[PDB]
Amino acid sequence: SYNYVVTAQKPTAVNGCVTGHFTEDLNLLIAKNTRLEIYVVTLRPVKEVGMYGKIAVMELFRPKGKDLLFILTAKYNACILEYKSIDIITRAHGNVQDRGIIGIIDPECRMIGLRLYDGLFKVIPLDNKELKAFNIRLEELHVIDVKFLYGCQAPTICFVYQDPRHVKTYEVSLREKEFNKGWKQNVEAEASMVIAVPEPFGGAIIIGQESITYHNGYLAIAPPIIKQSTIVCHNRVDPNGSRYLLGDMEGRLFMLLLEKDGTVTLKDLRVELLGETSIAECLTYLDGVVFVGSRLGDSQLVKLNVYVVAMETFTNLGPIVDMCVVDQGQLVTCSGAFKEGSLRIIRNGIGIHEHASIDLPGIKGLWPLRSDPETDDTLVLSFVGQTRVLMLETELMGFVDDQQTFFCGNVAHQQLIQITSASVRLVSQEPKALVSEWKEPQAKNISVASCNSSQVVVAVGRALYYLQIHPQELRQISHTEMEHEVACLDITPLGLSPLCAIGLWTDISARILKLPSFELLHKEMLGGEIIPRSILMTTFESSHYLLCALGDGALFYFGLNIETGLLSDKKVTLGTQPTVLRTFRSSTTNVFACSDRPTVIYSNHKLVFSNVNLKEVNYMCPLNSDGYPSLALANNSTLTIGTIDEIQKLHIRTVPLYESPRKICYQEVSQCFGVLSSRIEVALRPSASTQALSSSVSVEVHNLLIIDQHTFEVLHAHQFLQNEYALSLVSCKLGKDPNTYFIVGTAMVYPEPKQGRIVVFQYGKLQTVAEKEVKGAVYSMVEFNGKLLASINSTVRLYEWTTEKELRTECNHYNNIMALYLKTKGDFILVGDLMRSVLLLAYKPMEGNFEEIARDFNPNWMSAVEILDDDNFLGAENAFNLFVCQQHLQEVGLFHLGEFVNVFCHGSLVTQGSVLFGTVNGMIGLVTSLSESWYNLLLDMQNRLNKVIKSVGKIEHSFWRSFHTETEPATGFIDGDLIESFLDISRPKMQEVVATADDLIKVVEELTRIH
Repeated sequence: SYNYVVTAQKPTAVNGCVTGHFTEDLNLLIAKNTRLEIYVVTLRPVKEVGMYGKIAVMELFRPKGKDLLFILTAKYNACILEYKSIDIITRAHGNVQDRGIIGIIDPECRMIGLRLYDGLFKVIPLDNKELKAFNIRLEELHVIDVKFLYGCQAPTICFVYQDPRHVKTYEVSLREKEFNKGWKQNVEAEASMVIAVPEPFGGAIIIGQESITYHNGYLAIAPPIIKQSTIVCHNRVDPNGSRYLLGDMEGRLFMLLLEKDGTVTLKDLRVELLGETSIAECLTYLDGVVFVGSRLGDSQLVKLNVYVVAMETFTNLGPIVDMCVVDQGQLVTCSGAFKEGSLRIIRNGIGIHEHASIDLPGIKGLWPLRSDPETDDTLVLSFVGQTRVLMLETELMGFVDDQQTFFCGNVAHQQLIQITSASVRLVSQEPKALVSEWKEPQAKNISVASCNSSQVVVAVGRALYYLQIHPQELRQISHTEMEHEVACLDITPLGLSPLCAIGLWTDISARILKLPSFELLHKEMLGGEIIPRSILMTTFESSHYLLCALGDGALFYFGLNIETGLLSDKKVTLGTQPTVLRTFRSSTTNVFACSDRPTVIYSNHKLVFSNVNLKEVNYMCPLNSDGYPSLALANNSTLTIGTIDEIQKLHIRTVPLYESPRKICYQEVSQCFGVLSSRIEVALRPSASTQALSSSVSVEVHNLLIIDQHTFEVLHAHQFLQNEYALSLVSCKLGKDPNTYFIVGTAMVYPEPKQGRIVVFQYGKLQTVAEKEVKGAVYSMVEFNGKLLASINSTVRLYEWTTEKELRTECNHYNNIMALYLKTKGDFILVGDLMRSVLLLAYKPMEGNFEEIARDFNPNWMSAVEILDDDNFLGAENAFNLFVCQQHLQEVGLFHLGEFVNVFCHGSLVTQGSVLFGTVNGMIGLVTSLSESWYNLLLDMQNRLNKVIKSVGKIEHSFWRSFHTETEPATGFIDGDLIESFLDISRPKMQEVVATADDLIKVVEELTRIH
């Protein structure tokens, strides 16, 4: 195995959210598996980090003498973190494994408690910088939930447990490393949630189905409101504990209100229906704003009024239950569940919604303009030795038309400016006339020009002049003579700039000069013999950069200090043609990189680059007209005006189904998708399967949806039989038959299945062409050399399709526990078992039977399988690991991925081969192959990167990537994510890794192009 794995889409499902004071600031922290996102509540993003672990626990807490952050991963890495140029420093770390997960922190910060295993409670006393823990044995072996109580002299836990449900308390003594007698209580049969109520109340609230109880050493309520659905999350609104939000498995939002000598006791409890949200994994009141963190659908900000109003939606692709690639190249996912169910159509790059196109060749520059003293109404265009003005063709008074314009626009004191190769022209507004004209003393040609609203700097060979724009006056402030010819200039004020950026011929430097002086603050030799073509100073977020494009397509960029002029730190290649850089706004600042590979540059806290979906753009400008409210773009022959999609790497389109999609397959001849779905009927709401144009027949109700490939309209829905679950889908032709079918495999499911069907359909409507009753669940189906291969419990069967439109068994394979997965290549079949890993079959065409070629004898609970090639078989299993196999299958590659894979398919949104995969967390990845020689180089690089990069938990990358079920170093796999991070680290760290730095940049740049 020489395989390489990389993230195409980071995980999007929310697994945890908390509020606190981590960075006076109110923070939202969010866990998305391997990512921790940190926001300031205004949500202003501040920092995202990747951990080398799956986040299991995430708790903020303030010891005596800002909140610190405790994290635990699913591999039991424990750390205490501090936010401190942003750093997350590790205050304490250690591994707390013993030879789901619940983590809780005492309110007086005396200790951390962990429920990792039945029958043990692990305590980390809070200086143990190594986070040494001890175990206490708990006699109650099945703990449902546990919390630390608030009003207590000794640290006291309160928990629900199940035995042949009860609430008990214990004191946790650090002297005795043991429990003490804590009040106790039998409680509701489905009590599943403990809430420690703060002072003045103290005590605990217990959430069941149908029941809510408070205890402090009766009181209970049983509101009919809450029995219809299970409450899955709760959140404290007031510090008092007087109000709590609660969320259900249907997205209903409740408030729970506590009615309050000289103490305060609980008088009563009330529950009130607030409204509907996405199905919440977590809830955090911000301030009446609530963050709804979702696993099964999109997350949200909602407003609570004096009842719920959604402010913002955040894309969650998870769970990705199935997907396919269709043309080019686009990914269509079965996404989410229940009322959140959807299709997502995922495409690389940024699109342009073109609103006007004009036949105009030779455009050599482009400027927007306001002729009326707030919207642009004019577009000025440049040509070789010429200028033309467009109204939104016209003529502007004051402007020349028989010289080339180098810059023009709106300037200080209600004026316009035009700079040409001959002079700088200042033009009044009311009316329009030449009010000032600057020329070089000997009337030599202006060669390069830059301009803001107040300042002008122009070059004349090696000479620079700094002008200021005054009421009816171009005032020459200063000048100088550069050492080489000036190549490019910028004076973007980061509205008066104390700085000039320049690029020179001959020495190929980028310089930062002071204004008015022209003192050098910084020189950078850029290397080579190609000149800088564009140069630009820019603010992204609240950070300042120099950007500098060469004539060959290379782009250098640097952090920049306004006060110092210092350039620090990176190269990237964007096209082969010279890049022209232009700023535009879309909310935020962005730079358009005009070339044969057009590109937006944006900001992470790190410059990102995303392909614009045009063939070529030579020049562009932003355009806020009344008619085109936008961008203007110019190639060799057209002037385009349009809108641009959101600035982001993946464009995602959502088709809501309002029920659960399960399988998808494309049918090219029909120009449609077939999609299996199920809805819960009690029908709860309208959903895709109840809203089709046509429908046919013949708790969970399953359907086959026919969905238009262009509009994504539900054209037809076929309902299955009562108690019939649809499990497998194929679109194919069979035998000599020229027709293309949707074929479905089912299971009749009664309170494993012993009955099922295979149904052949043809698509305005869906006719049933053939059925075949079978003696089990039809878990998997795949077309196989014009025959139908099917898995039915522990049987793998091959059917032929006869002249009389029936399926007829040809052969069977029996040596499985449960054949869940099937992939095919040529005459070879890859079988994934429920518990016995992977099996390689061969159809023997001359004998009409199967032959087992090889088997992997390691038990593996499979989630998905793929054939990488004739001799290499990929597996994903239930403990988040990938493996590759080659009469024994040898396990030659092993990798801890950290995600649960539901689907693999061959394809690309743009090494040998390309398999994308979809995940429970909505992460999308890619697996590809390498030569021994690329592997060896990149393994070595991985090892060097690991020695140089600081990991946030102080977790070892080798540990994190170790194959682990109920452990072994990763082998034959490159962590592509680690590799790509080489482009983000500092210049000296890059040099530290390298013992050229720029030669590895070219290697990693090539690797980023595969997705």
